[PDB]
Amino acid sequence: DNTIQWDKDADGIVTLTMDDPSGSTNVMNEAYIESMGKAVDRLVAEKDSITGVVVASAKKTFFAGGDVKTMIQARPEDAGDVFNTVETIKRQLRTLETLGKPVVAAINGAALGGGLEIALACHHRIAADVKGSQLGLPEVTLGLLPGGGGVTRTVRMFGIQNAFVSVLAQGTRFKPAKAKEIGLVDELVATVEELVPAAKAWIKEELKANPDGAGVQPWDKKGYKMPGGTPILPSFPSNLRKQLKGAPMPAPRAILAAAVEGAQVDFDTASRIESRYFASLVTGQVAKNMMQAFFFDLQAINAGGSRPEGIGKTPIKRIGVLGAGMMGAGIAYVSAKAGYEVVLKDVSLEAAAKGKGYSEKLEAKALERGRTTQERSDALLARITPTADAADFKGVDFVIEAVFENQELKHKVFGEIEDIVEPNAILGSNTSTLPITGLATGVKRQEDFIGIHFFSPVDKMPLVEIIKGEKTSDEALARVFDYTLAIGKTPIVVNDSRGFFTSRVIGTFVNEALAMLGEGVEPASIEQAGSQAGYPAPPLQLSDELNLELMHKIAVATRKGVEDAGGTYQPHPAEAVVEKMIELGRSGRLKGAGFYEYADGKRSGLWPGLRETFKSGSSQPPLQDMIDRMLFAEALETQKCLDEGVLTSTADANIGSIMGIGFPPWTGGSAQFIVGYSGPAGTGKAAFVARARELAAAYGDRFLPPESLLS
Ligand SMILES: NC(=O)c1ccc[n+]([C@@H]2O[C@H](COP(=O)([O-])OP(=O)(O)OC[C@H]3O[C@@H](n4cnc5c(N)ncnc54)[C@H](O)[C@@H]3O)[C@@H](O)[C@H]2O)c1
Repeated sequence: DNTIQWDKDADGIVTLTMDDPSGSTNVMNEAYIESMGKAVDRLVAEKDSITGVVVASAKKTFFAGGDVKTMIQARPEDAGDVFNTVETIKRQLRTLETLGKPVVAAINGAALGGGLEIALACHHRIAADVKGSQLGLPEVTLGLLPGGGGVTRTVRMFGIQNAFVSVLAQGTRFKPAKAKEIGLVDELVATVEELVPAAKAWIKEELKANPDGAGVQPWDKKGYKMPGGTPILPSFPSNLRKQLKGAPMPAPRAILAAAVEGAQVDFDTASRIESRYFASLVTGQVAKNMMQAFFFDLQAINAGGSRPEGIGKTPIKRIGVLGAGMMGAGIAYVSAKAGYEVVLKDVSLEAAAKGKGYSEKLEAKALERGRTTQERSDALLARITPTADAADFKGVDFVIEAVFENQELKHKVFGEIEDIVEPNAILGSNTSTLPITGLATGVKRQEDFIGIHFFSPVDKMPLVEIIKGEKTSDEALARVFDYTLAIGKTPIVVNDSRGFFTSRVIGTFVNEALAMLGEGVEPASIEQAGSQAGYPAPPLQLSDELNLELMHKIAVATRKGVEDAGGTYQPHPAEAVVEKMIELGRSGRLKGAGFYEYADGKRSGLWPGLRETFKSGSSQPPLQDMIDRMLFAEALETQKCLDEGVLTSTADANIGSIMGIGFPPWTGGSAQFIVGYSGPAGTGKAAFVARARELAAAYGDRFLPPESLLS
């Protein structure tokens, strides 16, 4: 069905209104391509009676972008048909661009991806200043690239350097004021009522001030020189050139390829180069992994996928944090970012006041960077009130414990506070591994007790792992689910079990690298395989952040938990490496020494005496084997959480692995890595199963795939 209504006044200015009936948002589906074709074909058939075009929308947004439902189904053999589709898109925008008549975009809200590309094919872009309006080309975050002329036009507008670093490489979303300054928007208006009138007025004015250049883009005139001069030069871009190697993620380098190759030719050939690289990424497996995680899975979580279905909102009044530390003091800051009053408690009043001081050091740094205002700085600190008296906790309807990880201590910390807080107060616990059901026995109201696991530093980490105990009510689960969306963080819901999900899966990752070291692998190759696999932090570097002595008793609870069941326990080969590192007095960053040497709180080089300790060099496995040993460990462990019921959806698994433990984004998550694996022996789950058995026959039975993956 049609998606664009045709409006023409007496002056001769046609108004194309993009009103897609099949949804609330205009999106580059097959229906739009049908409409824009017949709408651009009419502007050429009535060329003699039209003196200008206006492109508007009838939604709260302008245009949302490409049809991700169809792009994620694009098989590699569809590469040729995909090339023809985007060519048809750009041919319509190129004809509209060269009518010889002015064309103005009346941007009335969000204009993303395909939407900004439509507006870039215009000669003038008027945008409103409405709260929530965003503009940009964010398809790089999905492993794609601006294929509707976004790459070709932005390079012609700002040159290779500016267009790539600002808009294309990172897919930055802009507010209309920031979009006008960089050159993405030519004029601003107050409200949407005056968007269309200001467009026709600008057309009337341009038709007499620039009667020859009207409708002629700056890069179609005779003497055109691209800004920055026409053209592998990865030295001028910023220090974020780790994405330009294109090794795990091919999208950033492919964009730079289409840009640099498109600057040496004319506009029409530059466009076709853009189309060739677009069909290359779209039909790839990396783009499907990213389309799955950072579009489908994210929206499913922010739409309440894990949240219980029939619970309403319970507004929060006052919050209480039991224990101010690296997490407790950070918990107070993120909560005080919103209008939530925060009461902080610790052992002594100075220990509670010290926790607030750390929250003030972040605001002082933000003032030096001009992030917010001074009146907003004093108002934020006016919501944090540290104390050592429990009477201040009276009136708190949301408790977040963050004391020392001690079971009999947390039963005492709540025993002091459960009678003084509100009868409907949430008894939230922030524990790394202690079972929630074993912690709720210390409070009277077990139905309101719940686990709320943050990640340090709290101000930076966007994930909150909500752990549900056996007694936890679904209403308290929803009240925490809403609190997470209020602090700007993403929630996942986990059933109570030893290791939860985020610490259990990251354990198999750090235990795999420590295993190789005990087997006799060069410590440089372990960090190389980690970096090449796409982990933001190499595993030995991550093993010094998490304390080794903290990881010691993690291996003591598991051993005695299997022996209590009357069975023989099988130790992980990494356990011997930990005990060896503990014998040598190197326990991690906190102690000041670990796999890396540390000085003044910074990370120096790897420990020189490490190679002699583990006879490094005796084991030299293939680099892909090392890469796949760490990835398959997390993917198999994630699968066993879905079997045991620790997780209830792959979307939580995928988003949990990415935003929580640093799983490589190109995999799309630890669950997606099973259905999206690709090796020299195939793609998909069967190929994942075959590769798993290959690693198993060589290294150990821990790589054997569970039954749920077989048939
Ligand atoms: N530290 C992390 O990065 C991290 C990450 C994930 C989970 N966790 C877990 O969540 C919690 C986070 O604590 P942390 O590591 O940020 O803090 P920390 O261990 O550095 O300090 C804990 C604080 O609790 C205070 N405290 C002790 N007894 C108290 C009492 N009776 N009442 C009130 N306060 C008391 C201490 O004085 C101290 O300020 C711990 O349970 C931890 O195991 C920690």
